[PDB]
Amino acid sequence: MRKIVINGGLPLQGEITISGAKNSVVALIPAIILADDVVTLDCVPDISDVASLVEIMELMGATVKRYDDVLEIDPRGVQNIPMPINSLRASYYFYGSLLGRFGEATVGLDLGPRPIDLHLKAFEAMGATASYEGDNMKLSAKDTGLHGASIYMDTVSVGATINTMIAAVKANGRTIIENAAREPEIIDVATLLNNMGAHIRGAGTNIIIIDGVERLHGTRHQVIPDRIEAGTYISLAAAVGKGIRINNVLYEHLEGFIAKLEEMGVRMTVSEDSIFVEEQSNLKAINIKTAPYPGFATDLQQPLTPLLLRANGRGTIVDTIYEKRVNHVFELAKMDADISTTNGHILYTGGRDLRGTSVKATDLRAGAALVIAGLMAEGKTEITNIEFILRGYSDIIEKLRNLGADIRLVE
Repeated sequence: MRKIVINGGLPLQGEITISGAKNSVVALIPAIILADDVVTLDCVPDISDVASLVEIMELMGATVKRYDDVLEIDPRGVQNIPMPINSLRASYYFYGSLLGRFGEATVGLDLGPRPIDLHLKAFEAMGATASYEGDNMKLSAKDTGLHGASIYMDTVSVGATINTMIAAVKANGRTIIENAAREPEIIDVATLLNNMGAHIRGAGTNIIIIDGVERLHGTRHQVIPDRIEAGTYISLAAAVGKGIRINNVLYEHLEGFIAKLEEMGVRMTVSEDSIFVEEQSNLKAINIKTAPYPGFATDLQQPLTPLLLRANGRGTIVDTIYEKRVNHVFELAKMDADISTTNGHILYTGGRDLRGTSVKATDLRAGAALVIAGLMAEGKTEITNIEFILRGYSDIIEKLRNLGADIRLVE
């Protein structure tokens, strides 16, 4: 019933403020199950993933108070019951918090490796074995209970690093996560937990040490800015802006992204709190290869692509994290972009005017790509399945209209 309508081809200008990180908050909320008292989060983004997580927490017995950018979560009433969600990668983080709190998790269920296998392997090493007792999966910790272990992650995994860390904070003994993911959201989750009384050291590095504690208390914690939202608006400002200030940005979390934009010839003025993106010219094509942080983020390759389509020359995008993250390509092609995918690889030639038409968001960051492309494109663009965008971009319509975009929510 809902679509986004954009009349593009018009320069944008002004300023936009970045909200708290989707990819921190979706771990922060379930981690709060571990606490003995209320935990309050500030700079909570108004995104659908947060609303869904709030609903689950309430159904599990938490009470949640919400206003402005704040969530007050009281997990004391949380019950040890099967989880009744699953469409969200973040649902996994309940495994770690429920294991940590109750010593067991009864949880909702392709033919090869699945990302979750990494989490379960870590849990198994901490004494929590799995089971398929009938339609559902059961994790249960053994003997004196959940315990520490030295865990080498066969491949780098943000989800498994975070889930292992959450599980470890109330485990018996020390957990050492080797080949840990370094994403700054992992630091944020560790920071929350430490201020709740955990003992986590090395977050942000390849080795994380956790010494299990008896109990966690409450705290009030500001979610780090969303570096992906920030990168999205920087890409947008470069593609169609004539001078836009992006506020609440931490450039230290965008080193790999900023490097590639500078390679293209993007001119921006970087401060400790904000970035001013100039009106751009003479951009040149680059090649993108995603990699674990601090490498170039897989979550940013799609939002960056329409800016690549502005540049002069040809390039390729290779996503080493999610090889088949290419579903924006078929949709961008409908807008007359010179873009294709074989594999695996995404090939583009920039410099062509895009033309608005009806396109469908296929996922969160592909949706963002179509929004930026819609703003660049001549004529009118209509985006359907906008629910994907609303998962991760807070106040997007309002933020963009404030930059002078002709964008509208229709139903």
